[PDB]
Amino acid sequence: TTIVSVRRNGQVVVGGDGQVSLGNTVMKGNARKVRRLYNGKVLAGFAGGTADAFTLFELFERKLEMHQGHLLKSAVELAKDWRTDRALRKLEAMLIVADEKESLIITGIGDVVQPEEDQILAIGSGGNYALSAARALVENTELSAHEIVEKSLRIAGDICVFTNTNFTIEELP
Amino acid sequence: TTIVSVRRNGQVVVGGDGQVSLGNTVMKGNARKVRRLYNGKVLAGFAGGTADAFTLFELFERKLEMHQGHLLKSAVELAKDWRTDRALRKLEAMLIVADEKESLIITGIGDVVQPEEDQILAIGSGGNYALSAARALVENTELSAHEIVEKSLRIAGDICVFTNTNFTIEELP
Amino acid sequence: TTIVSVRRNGQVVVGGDGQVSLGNTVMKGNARKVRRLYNGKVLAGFAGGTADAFTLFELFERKLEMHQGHLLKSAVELAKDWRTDRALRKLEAMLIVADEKESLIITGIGDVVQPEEDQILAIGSGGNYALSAARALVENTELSAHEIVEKSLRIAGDICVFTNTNFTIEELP
Amino acid sequence: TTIVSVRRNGQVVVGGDGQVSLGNTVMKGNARKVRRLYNGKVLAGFAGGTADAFTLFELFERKLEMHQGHLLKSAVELAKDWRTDRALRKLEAMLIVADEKESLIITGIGDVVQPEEDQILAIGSGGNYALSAARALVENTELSAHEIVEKSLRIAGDICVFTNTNFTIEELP
Amino acid sequence: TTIVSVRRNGQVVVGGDGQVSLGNTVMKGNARKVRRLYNGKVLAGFAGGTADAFTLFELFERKLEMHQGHLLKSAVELAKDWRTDRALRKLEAMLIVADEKESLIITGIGDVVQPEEDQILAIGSGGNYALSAARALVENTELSAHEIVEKSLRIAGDICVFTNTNFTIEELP
Amino acid sequence: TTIVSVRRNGQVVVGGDGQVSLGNTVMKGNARKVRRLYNGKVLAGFAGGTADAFTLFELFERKLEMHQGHLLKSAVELAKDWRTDRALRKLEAMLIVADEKESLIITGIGDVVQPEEDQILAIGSGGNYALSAARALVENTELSAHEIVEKSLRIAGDICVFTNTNFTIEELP
Amino acid sequence: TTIVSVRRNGQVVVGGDGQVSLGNTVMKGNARKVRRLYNGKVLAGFAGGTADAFTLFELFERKLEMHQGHLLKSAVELAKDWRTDRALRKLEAMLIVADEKESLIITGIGDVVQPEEDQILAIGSGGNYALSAARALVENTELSAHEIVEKSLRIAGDICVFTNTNFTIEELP
Amino acid sequence: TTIVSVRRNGQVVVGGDGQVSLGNTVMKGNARKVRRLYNGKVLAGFAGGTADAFTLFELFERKLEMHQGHLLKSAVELAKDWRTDRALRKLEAMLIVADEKESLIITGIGDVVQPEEDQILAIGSGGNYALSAARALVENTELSAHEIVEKSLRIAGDICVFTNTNFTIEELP
Amino acid sequence: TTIVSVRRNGQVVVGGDGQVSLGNTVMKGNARKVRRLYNGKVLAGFAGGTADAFTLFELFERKLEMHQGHLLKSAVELAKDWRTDRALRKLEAMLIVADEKESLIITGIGDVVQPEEDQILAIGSGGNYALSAARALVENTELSAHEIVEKSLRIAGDICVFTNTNFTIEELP
Amino acid sequence: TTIVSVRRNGQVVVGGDGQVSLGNTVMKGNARKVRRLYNGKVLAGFAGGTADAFTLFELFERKLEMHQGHLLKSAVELAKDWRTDRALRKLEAMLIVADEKESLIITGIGDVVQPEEDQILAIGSGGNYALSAARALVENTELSAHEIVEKSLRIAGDICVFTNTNFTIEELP
Amino acid sequence: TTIVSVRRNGQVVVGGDGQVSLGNTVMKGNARKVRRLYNGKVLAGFAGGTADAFTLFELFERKLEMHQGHLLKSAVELAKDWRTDRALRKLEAMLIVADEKESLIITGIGDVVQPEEDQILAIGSGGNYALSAARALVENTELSAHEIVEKSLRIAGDICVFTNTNFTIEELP
Ligand code: NA
Ligand code: NA
Ligand code: NA
Ligand code: NA
Ligand code: NA
Ligand code: NA
Ligand code: NA
Ligand code: NA
Ligand code: NA
Ligand code: NA
Ligand code: NA
Repeated sequence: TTIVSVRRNGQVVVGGDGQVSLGNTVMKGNARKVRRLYNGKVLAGFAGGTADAFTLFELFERKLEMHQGHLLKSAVELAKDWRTDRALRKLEAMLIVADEKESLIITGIGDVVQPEEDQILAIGSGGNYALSAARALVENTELSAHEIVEKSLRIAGDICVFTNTNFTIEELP
Repeated sequence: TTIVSVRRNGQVVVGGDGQVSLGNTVMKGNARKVRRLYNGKVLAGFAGGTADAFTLFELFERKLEMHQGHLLKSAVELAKDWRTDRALRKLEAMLIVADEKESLIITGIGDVVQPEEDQILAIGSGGNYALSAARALVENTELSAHEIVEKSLRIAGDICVFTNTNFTIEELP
Repeated sequence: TTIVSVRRNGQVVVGGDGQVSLGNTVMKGNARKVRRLYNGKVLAGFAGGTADAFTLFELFERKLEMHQGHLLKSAVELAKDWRTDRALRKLEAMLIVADEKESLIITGIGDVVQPEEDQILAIGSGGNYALSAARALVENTELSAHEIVEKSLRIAGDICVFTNTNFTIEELP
Repeated sequence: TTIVSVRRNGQVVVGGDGQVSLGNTVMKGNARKVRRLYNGKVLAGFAGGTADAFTLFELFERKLEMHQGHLLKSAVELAKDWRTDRALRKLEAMLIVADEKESLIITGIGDVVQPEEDQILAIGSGGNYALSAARALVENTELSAHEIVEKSLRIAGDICVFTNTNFTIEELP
Repeated sequence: TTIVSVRRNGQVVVGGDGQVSLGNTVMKGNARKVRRLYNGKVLAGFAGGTADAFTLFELFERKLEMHQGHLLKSAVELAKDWRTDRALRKLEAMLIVADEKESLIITGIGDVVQPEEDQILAIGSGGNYALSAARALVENTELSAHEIVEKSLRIAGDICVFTNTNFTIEELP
Repeated sequence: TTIVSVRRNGQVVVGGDGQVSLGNTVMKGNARKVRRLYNGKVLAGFAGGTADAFTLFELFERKLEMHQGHLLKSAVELAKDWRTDRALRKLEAMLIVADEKESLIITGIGDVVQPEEDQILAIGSGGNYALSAARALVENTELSAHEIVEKSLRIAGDICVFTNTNFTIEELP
Repeated sequence: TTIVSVRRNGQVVVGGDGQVSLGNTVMKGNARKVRRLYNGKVLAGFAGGTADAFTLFELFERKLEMHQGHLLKSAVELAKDWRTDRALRKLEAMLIVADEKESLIITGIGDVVQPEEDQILAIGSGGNYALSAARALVENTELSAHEIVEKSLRIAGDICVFTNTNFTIEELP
Repeated sequence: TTIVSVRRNGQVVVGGDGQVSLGNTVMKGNARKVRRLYNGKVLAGFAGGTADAFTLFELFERKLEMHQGHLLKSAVELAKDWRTDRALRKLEAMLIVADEKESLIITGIGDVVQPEEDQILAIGSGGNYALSAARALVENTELSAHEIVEKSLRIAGDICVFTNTNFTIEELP
Repeated sequence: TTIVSVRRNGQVVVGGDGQVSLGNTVMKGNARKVRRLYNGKVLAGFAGGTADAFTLFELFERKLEMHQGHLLKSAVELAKDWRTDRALRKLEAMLIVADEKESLIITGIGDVVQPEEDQILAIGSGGNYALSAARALVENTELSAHEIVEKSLRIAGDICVFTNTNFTIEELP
Repeated sequence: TTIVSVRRNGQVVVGGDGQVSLGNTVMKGNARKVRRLYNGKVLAGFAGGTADAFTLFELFERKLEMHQGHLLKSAVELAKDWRTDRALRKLEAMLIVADEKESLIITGIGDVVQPEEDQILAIGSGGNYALSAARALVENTELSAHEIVEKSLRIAGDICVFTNTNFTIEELP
Repeated sequence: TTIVSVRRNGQVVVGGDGQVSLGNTVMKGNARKVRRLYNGKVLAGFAGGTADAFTLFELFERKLEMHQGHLLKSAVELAKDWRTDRALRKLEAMLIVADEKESLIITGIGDVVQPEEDQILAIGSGGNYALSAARALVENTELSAHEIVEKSLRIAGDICVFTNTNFTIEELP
């Protein structure tokens, strides 16, 4: 799987591939791994099971609601529940969330993580390939966030055997 | 084991082989791996032990009962429990469930998988062989869902040493 | 890797994908895994390294040359050498060879395998997926050997993470 | 694989299944693993590659020729060459040979082996299942050697996942 | 280690980082992993032991001398010896070689890999990060082969813990 | 990771690098591995998973609250729970804690370690490089605890591939 | 670690080294591994973690308190608990306890070991080296228990890489 | 083992510990691992067997003689022989050599290695501990090369269980 | 350890060696592994820890008391408690008990076991060596039970490295 | 397998059972594991593969022919070749040889073992049971070498699951 | 095995036990592991197989013969051959050699080890136990080299389960 997010010129984009694998074979090629949350104001991508994601996103939504849409505070609270609840600790998904203010990665083992000056984030087995391509593109071209995410996902999909080239890409605003 | 499901022209079929193996030998060759649940309105196939299957199908029916028969919602709820409950986590299996509206694969690893547009799902050691055959038949013939399931199970049985050719096939309506 | 061969109505076809993988990443996606040998009269496909393939195909041509172009005899002779020569024993690969008379799988483990009556052979990690599809197509359609090979390779490519969809297909005559 | 031989009432029979496996999948279901050698006077079954068998049987034929058809002496000489020649030691096949006088098993690691009062011999992963059935049949029924071999192969094929039910059976005289 | 090679508009460049690690520690940071061979007409880089690579570089030159300096033929011949020689099989490394005509990866597992149409090759633990960045830059900028190699090496170095940012870059002509 | 603590002339400092690695790649470079606990009266640093460490930091505060803020007693109590609790035994980490009176390493293997007379403690993959540099500086210079921690962390970072040079340094008072 | 005890002419001594190791490096070189318990009337040495030791010695004192200071009875009772309690079973250590009447080794594997007639006991990775030296000294010199313990610990320290030469030695009376 | 070399203010020093270990025990504590070669003009330290060292040093001496005392050229030739001769490849020692001009590390697998601006080199299991201490000392004190080597060896000996504190130190001039 | 029991001519004897081992070394050479229970009327030998034995024998005594000295009934009840109590299941000792009526082996995993016509029983790593010698002696000599046990223990001690020749032998009456 | 040899009062006997097992099943029960070599002047028995043993028996005869029939010298020479030859090192077996003068065990691990004063040797999985019984009988009865071998083999057969009770016993003269 | 050598007041002694073990059982208890070489002027003890010992001692004598009886030179020469010769590299053993001038340990890993100033050397599984005892006796008694060797071997034999108490001791002059 490869999920990558790029923020450039007032726009933030989260995009992911569509491959669901079991061992060395493909169970599904058109999975949608990026969704819109909080009435469309938050983009969320996930590497992991759909049931794990449903659980984590519903919980994140509850947090956003109680924290007046504050992404970082909601994310910190989510990570706290994630590592403290015995049921939630069983969830191994990895998440990327982004709103008009900031982008973050959240995982059960690593808590919350913010980007570097780059404003590029990536997760999944193919994450570092998309990251390498995105950094090259951000630093050497004037491409929009959307173009960079699409191009980076393609490059990662052509290298990682667990990432395909059927993408779901969401952009804000 | 091979369980395969195809939905075509208003009919959905779930079929499976009958081989139960211990190591490299056959303990039983006429196991029934597909059953009808929820007053006969839901087809369910499983790759795993019979006692494990009983536990999981009983719980799935309880979900169906409390979630107004909605398959996807019940499947996700079952997956969350399976993924997090200490007892259920010990159950190693894969399930395929289908009703008049849709078909799903339920796993114990936090995933619920929907089919590609061809509406074909398969699980078990020989699942990908039946899947390959079913996709070829759906995309290149006008055979019925039932006929495709029967032919795909046979092709899988002749290839996978853990799948035999004694089938149990259920159809809805 | 996936190599598949089908013989139908006087035509024999051998086709393969183009993916070369190292671990879980792609080193090359346009490898040509099928070549014509013996003055264009023999089709050969291989699952293994390119240098290994060169050595084995060169030896197979020498066998063809000294055994009056008889495919089965040359194949058995190649297999005996491959099975017993210290240098050749180090070569890990599977080969499919076909001429106007017959098709064979040659292995380095002392076996030469002839097809079932459907005249279909397949090797490689995704071989059984193409085999399943090819058998379904041969037994249920009137598609040409070429069309079956193309469709089977595609089905295998969409399932096996080590097989892609960039094909090389050779036909005889 | 299962090869079994039974001698009863002046008749000797050698029969084998037809499954060729690679890992947990079937490469071929109609292999003929029993052949007639020495102008029909010797029945020979083998568990192993066809190239290994071709090699071993050609060598055995040469021995029979020089030993005036004496099975035991030819077998002893074959086993000697088998464990002394570095090329032959690479051959892992297992053989059963029978003529009108005696039946024998020959392997590269175990040399020559003669039956017990039973006059039943079996080799292959399913060998002991056929042996168990054959002993039960010889000791408790008046069935002919041919009937016992056919029935025993079936019983072994239904238990061993590497043995199928497509048999080749040869009888003397 | 990260070695990356790019060929663009008549210029062929091979670059590598300079980190040598023992276990999870840095032993040296200024290693020269790219060398000029064959009277300065060939560029070669390596991932793996220095002694091992030097041994292979010498043998490759001998192959070039033997085969009229033809890169592909010499690479296949080196790959064959590497695959079978008792001592060379003990050598752990991957190589990239390039001349004015072509570029290749040589492995010790029977493979000689040509690049895709982008004409880029990369090897080493950080190889795929440099590969991702290089493909992004070749496909979306007009940067020179040299610039792309330096930028891709830097991107790989900021991701792979075994790749640093002290490069040796060689070009032809 | 490298965490090092030095106590010299009334000043107690705990510093750590900021690299978080996934496999052999850098996931983040600005992690905060040293935190102020117990109303800012305790400094704590960790080597291992972030979620794991956060869970242990919370439990340590509860021990401090329970045992009147006595560091050693609270550390021994945390070590005992860590050693026996089903869930805590799954937590992989090593901790350094320090207050105005003493400094300690807490492990999950039943050990609470006090420093030697030099009053230095270090943990993490690069811990012993920082320990070596710190002892050299404490024994041969008049540098402050803060300066020694920064210099030792830098020396560790230039040697350990999992330790970078972006530090978080905390001091008491 | 090396702990050794010798009883001679009305004196019993327990001594140990000070090395605490993690893998192949030293975390602490001045650990005190021998303490006085039960109002100073019992000597106790341990090979294991300090927190584990605290738990076990605290329990041993409770046993002493309820069993009228009888060492053997208290030791057996401690061993039964250590062997069967879920929490205690997680504690990996070896203990030596001695009073004015006798000396014992207590283990977590259901054993309490009394010394041979020479009244010498030793535990730890270097225990058998101190044991060898102590037996030689007791059987061939008139040295005091204290002198023998000191010399034996030194001999063990010079041989075992996990035992150092910084001793803690306690004597009774 | 720990061998470290420091060059400062016109002086070069090579020093080593004296521990020879077999598994986790010490076979010898006073080994001399630093010798003077080339009539005293070259200092040479080694981590490895004495017979390996005798072999390598005699060969190095021959080289120095033929190269008019040129250290780098002699070292390069030594490394070439080392990786090309089947007998020499069996030698696993690691060497450090230093004369009035330069210092170098030489190993059978890494060929020749020159220092960084530091002019500090170290080898052996304890090498990086001495290196860390030496770098701290060179950068923050005015200590002579001899004092730094003595102090660094001590620090490494107190951390590494395979390095002791019985040193042999040689200085030029 | 070796414990053996022989009953002959109205006498029953239980004898054991005295070696207590930890890994490949001896912790004690004069252990008494055979005791008299039930006021001398029952002989009991044990292979295992002394604390485990103390526990099991005290429990057995309680049983004998309530079952009016009936050995088999007491043994059956002991084995029942042993496999049903979570604390007792942790005890891995093996026992042999004998009174004037019968001899039995009792273990936590095998419950109760009675001898064959032999009236010889043995347990411990050296058990089968003593058993082999005892059977030879019972069947071919007129030696008393005591002589046979002494001789058999010696033979086992000379073969098994975990059994020594310092025996404790008890006889009834 | 169990092979045992006894020399008593001028008679030298070597006996063995006849079971050949494949995995945990009996393949044959009448194997001949003791043979007469060197013009019937030497008795030899083997534990291990039949082909392997036959190869070693032939080579041993060649050593006898080379060294004037001296058993010890020939055994040491066979042991040396067995220990170093590429092909012989692959042979898994243990041998017992005996002539009118002496008896020896030959291994492939550089050992040639002479018996103790009882003049008994035994090898194979059941070797030590036969050894125990044989020593008991030699030391406590006046039975002949032949009788002791038969009785010891039977005792071993009733204990070792890989040893049966169909013996081949050879004697000299 | 335990071999120990002590040199005191003009006498040098080498002594060893007699146990030869296979796994956890004794194959022989009276092996002679110490022999006199070079016209009785050299004492040699070995831990390893008897055939391996013969090969190595024969070669050592050839070295002695061509190097004018110089022990150290001959030992180093033997070690170089042992370390590099394909045949000798297969010999797993440790040797102790001693003459009227000095004592040495020779290994197959390129090392020749001289004793500490106490002139004591020991090899074998129980070597460090005899070493500990010998050092205690040499430093604290006036016992002769012979007496120390005898007492140290006994102490080692009572501790190491692979060393027995049947000694062979040789003295020079
Ligand atoms: Na992909
Ligand atoms: Na099947
Ligand atoms: Na694919
Ligand atoms: Na079957
Ligand atoms: Na890096
Ligand atoms: Na670093
Ligand atoms: Na030590
Ligand atoms: Na040390
Ligand atoms: Na013993
Ligand atoms: Na048996
Ligand atoms: Na012993």
